[PDB]
Amino acid sequence: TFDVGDEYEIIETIGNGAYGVVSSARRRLTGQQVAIKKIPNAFDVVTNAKRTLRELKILKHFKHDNIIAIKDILRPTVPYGEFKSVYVVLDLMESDLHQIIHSSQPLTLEHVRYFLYQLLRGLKYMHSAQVIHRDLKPSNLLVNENCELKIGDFGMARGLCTSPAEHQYFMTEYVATRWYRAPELMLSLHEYTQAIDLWSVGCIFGEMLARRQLFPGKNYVHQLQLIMMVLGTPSPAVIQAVGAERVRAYIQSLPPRQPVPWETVYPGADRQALSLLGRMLRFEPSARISAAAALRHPFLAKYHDPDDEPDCAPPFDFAFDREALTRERIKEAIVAEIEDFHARREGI
Ligand SMILES: Cc1ncc(-c2nc(Nc3ccc(C(=O)NCCN4CCCCC4)cc3)ncc2F)n1C(C)C
Repeated sequence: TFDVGDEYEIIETIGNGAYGVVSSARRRLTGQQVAIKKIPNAFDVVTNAKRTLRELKILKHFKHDNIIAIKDILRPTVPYGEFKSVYVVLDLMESDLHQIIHSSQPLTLEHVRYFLYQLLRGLKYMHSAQVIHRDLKPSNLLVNENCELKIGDFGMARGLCTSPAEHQYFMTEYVATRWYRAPELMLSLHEYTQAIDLWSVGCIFGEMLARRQLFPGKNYVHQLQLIMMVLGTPSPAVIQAVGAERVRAYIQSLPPRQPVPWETVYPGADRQALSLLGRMLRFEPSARISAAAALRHPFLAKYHDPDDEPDCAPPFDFAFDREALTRERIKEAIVAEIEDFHARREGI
């Protein structure tokens, strides 16, 4: 509960989605503000329970100012068999970047520069841990009243190798969100690295520059059409790496098209901004700038400090996730993460 005689007081609901319900709250004894995420009926759906487990493990591993942090995870208050809803206490973030972009709030070039900086700073750290987010978009980038940006929602994250047991190994065109989905996922190019995230970053960057989505495709083919209208026809090497014959045949059926310069896509936009944008939005994963190299780009020189943009050591281990687990075994694993959270706090 959250009554006068409990640790937390609920203020108001700030988010309702597939993740559960996020509320603003205060620690009653101190007045300190936090977010509390309720994950209702957390063990009912296997897919959802697996997302919960991998987020708990990843967020416990990370300690970085541009990644959402777990402050507490509430222990069960009922017998083990009746425990059904998980409560996670996190940094309070009043808004997301989607809200900000698509509102009457100011979003000057300097806002874009500062938000992009923070996003990339978080990514350098996450990517050095061998974690790919795979669902970066403005609604997963949280922004607080101090103008601090933190990356959230690690339910779709994976490492540098995913298991053949799960459907997303083969059905890569369904990974995450259409408008931000990297060409390698759309086309099954069999090259799945941290570059996935840099594509999404490019889309987010463009979206901040114009305050409208860069590639808002209505379906699979239309999404590819919109991307090719700017990037041009993909190379013979990329076309040959397309997993599916129909997709490869469809791309070959279209007439040749050269790239449109980013200066034409975004008239009058900042030169250095467009320079960096062009380094992110490439068909070839290996052609894209890394998060680390992006932080060294002239566009971000204002905020860049190589003494204060850390990597993460040791790297994150996804071994736990490749295991074929039942509902009850996943529940046990989640309860163990809660126990371990508190056991580690007792031993510091
Ligand atoms: C998955 C997750 N786990 C923990 C958190 C988390 N979230 C917040 N704050 C939030 C959460 C949601 C909203 C919101 O829904 N705003 C309305 C507009 N929104 C526009 C984009 C489409 C969705 C609707 C605002 C602030 N603070 C701390 C946290 F740890 N999250 C977030 C990313 C939802």
